[PDB]
Amino acid sequence: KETAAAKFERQHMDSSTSAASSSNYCNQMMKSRNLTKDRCKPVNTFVHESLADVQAVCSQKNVACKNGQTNCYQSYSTMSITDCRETGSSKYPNCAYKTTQANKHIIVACEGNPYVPVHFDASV
Ligand SMILES: O=c1[nH]c(=O)n(Cc2cn([C@@H]3O[C@@H](CO)[C@H](O)[C@H]3O)nn2)cc1F
Repeated sequence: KETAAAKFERQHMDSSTSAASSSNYCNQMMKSRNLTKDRCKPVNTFVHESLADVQAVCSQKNVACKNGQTNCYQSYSTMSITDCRETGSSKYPNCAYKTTQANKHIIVACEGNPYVPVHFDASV
């Protein structure tokens, strides 16, 4: 079975590309990471940094999570990311997404031993 840490990697890690993300990126990636299986997942962010760099965020700036929990951490440096946002004309099973590349600080929730990211909270 898939751990929460593995699910975070599946949903949010894309170290293989720098940012290059074509206009096609989200359409392809949302499908290939299985985020369009039961529905069109409305919003999702991929991080283009090393797993080590993202894991390191769990010992960086402690900040409040959007849900009010206290286990969120904001990266000290900006990171290359791609936001995927479902288009208005997207209809399941043919999920369509607008691909937006950016460089922003990420905020992730961390849990467990070892203490690793389990949720992507926000980018600022
Ligand atoms: O800028 C964002 N980018 C973004 O990807 N999200 C959603 C998200 C949360 N999660 C966490 O992991 C999922 C594992 O099931 C949960 O829905 C959530 O805790 N995954 N995607 C929210 C943002 F504001």
